[PDB]
Amino acid sequence: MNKLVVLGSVNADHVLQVPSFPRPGETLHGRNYQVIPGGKGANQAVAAARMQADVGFIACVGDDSFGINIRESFKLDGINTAGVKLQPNCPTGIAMIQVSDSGENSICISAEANAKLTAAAIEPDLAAIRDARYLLMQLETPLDGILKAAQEAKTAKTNVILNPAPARELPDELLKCVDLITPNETEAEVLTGITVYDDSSAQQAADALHCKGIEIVIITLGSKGVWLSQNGRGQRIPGFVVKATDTTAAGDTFNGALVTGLLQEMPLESAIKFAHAAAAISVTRFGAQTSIPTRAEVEAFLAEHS
Amino acid sequence: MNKLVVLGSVNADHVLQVPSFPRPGETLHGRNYQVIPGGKGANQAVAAARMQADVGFIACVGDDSFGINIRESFKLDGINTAGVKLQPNCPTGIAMIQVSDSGENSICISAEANAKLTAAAIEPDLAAIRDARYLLMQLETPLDGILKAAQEAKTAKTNVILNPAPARELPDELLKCVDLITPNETEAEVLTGITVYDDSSAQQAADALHCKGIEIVIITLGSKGVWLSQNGRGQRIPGFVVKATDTTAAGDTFNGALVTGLLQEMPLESAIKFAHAAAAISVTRFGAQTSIPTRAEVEAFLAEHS
Ligand SMILES: Nc1ncnc2c1ncn2[C@@H]1O[C@H](COP(=O)(O)OP(=O)(O)O)[C@@H](O)[C@H]1O
Ligand SMILES: Nc1ncnc2c1ncn2[C@@H]1O[C@H](COP(=O)(O)OP(=O)(O)O)[C@@H](O)[C@H]1O
Ligand SMILES: Nc1ncnc2c1ncn2[C@@H]1O[C@H](COP(=O)(O)OP(=O)(O)O)[C@@H](O)[C@H]1O
Ligand SMILES: OC[C@H]1O[C@H](O)[C@H](O)[C@@H]1O
Ligand SMILES: [Cs+]
Ligand SMILES: [Cs+]
Repeated sequence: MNKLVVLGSVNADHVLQVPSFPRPGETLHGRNYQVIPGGKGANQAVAAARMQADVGFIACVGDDSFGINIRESFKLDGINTAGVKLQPNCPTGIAMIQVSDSGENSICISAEANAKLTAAAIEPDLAAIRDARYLLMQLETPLDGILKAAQEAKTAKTNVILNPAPARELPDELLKCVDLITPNETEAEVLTGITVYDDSSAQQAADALHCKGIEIVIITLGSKGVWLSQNGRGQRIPGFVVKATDTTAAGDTFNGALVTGLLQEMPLESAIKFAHAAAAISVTRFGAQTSIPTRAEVEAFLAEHS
Repeated sequence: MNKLVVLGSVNADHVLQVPSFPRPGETLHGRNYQVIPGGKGANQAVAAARMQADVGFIACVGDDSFGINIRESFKLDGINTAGVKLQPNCPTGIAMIQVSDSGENSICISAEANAKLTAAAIEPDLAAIRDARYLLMQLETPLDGILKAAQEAKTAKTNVILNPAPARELPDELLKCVDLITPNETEAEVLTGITVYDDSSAQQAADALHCKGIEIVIITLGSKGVWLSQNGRGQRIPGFVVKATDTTAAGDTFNGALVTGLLQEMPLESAIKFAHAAAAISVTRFGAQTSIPTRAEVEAFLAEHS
């Protein structure tokens, strides 16, 4: 029984660099086309697995070549893929990601196989959720699946970490089941209404989540580190200073590394700093999973930062 | 030896249906992810083939499963794929395509294997070009290769029809060997500077190209049909009005049909009218080659319309 169970999405990132932002009409010449394994659930389970967590993964992929292959690849990564279903006659979820040389990114996502991860779909996964010490989830799969998983986890005294990404609002009923939540600045706002300008707001944002029943709130702040509140007692834990070139799986990495630290009986504060280190590395590399570091790369990183 | 030689591109079309077109800093949600036989070169060769032209295709495909597979498919449409090269360790040209409800599309292409259709690369194809009476090309393959073809055509009584798509500027050495050019409105603008907004501007653009050596100009105007000019004598030839499902390959289908009609001794005006019918049927259907009509379909449509 995996001590960590990650539930979440799988995309194929079709990345293309384009000179201008895409507009309808004339065929625009792109370049450096790649298909990168992505998806917030996949990226986080890959994060944890690469941080050597005892991790199983609940997800829905397609029966295209990509879905068939990425499942095998997860195995190679050390992820228990028992909970990874292949959806008949569905492509795998895809992100059509056009990186514009003029900075501004064009993103077109289609759920595809991901829309299939329903509360009923995860039924055989429930037991793995009960036996886990931690359940990690995001929001790139249907809500009923996410909610069903958290509920199962509360009664089993499994700890529930929710990375509320991508940004979307959530019912009290799910928040109440979440032991630890890790929104970024955008997502805390969406979830609370409270926009996070500084410590005061971050703490109000946090307290709003504490009142939704979430003991621990971690608001990731981009380069500003993290705002950690545990039972009202808040504090900013800063991250590392790196030349950021792509932050695509940054948040995915942080959550994977964070939960792996806690499973190693790290104090929360230390687990967090550890996760900072992993995510920092990732923000320095291109693409989703292509940027997610190993435990070795992290220890190496931490050593080099003294 | 084929009477018509089409030289141009092959792409896998990665196609998403979108509610609308994406705003710069925002995540579009798409659907019906599909990978579709495409590329202007293939589209027009497929179009001429289906119009029962005697057509050989000069193109480059990759050695991925897609390129191997599509080249075979070309045979099934009666295309002589002798000149269709398989390029090792290169994926096939791709297009990332979003099609909205309106039938509008944004297309981003990645050349990939198409970048291998060089002048040197088409050396074995020069005989087919000389022995043809018609050479039809577009612009998704290297310019040096397009140029070379146009030149070998003129030495051996071979009419050149250039379809200057996607929009880019062309050297005069190319244009003066073009017997008949078929820009859309964006391309006409890019080629002459003269935006085409009406009858007069349509003629300004056209005579610009006549002073580039091109005897016959055809400016396509979407649903407004085309503008036809034979040495300073322009006129608008209306297309047929259809509801647009997807307009990906309307112009490709038009070019394919047009050249075939001409080839089969339809007077210039009849060939255009013929081509209009093919293209109008095509904009009613989804995806690139998936939408290209049969000859019987076009006759039927022509018998209906009339
Ligand atoms: N706007 C987006 N840009 C890039 N990837 C996205 C986006 N939205 C969802 N994804 C999916 O989730 C993963 C990236 O995480 P994300 O949180 O979007 O990064 P960011 O820090 O830019 O918000 C990718 O693998 C991709 O498949
Ligand atoms: N520019 C950066 N420099 C260093 N670390 C970063 C940077 N951006 C993100 N991080 C790290 O990535 C983690 C993810 O947080 P955040 O960037 O808010 O998520 P997301 O990028 O998904 O919005 C942060 O807690 C931090 O550890
Ligand atoms: N909405 C439409 N209805 C009918 N025919 C069309 C339509 N759009 C394009 N065509 C046909 O395709 C040819 C060129 O169209 P094009 O300029 O490429 O339009 P678009 O770029 O919007 O597809 C014309 O011959 C015309 O017959
Ligand atoms: O003309 C439409 C075609 O142009 C682009 O090259 C795409 O592949 C698409 O299929
Ligand atoms: Cs990254
Ligand atoms: Cs079409």
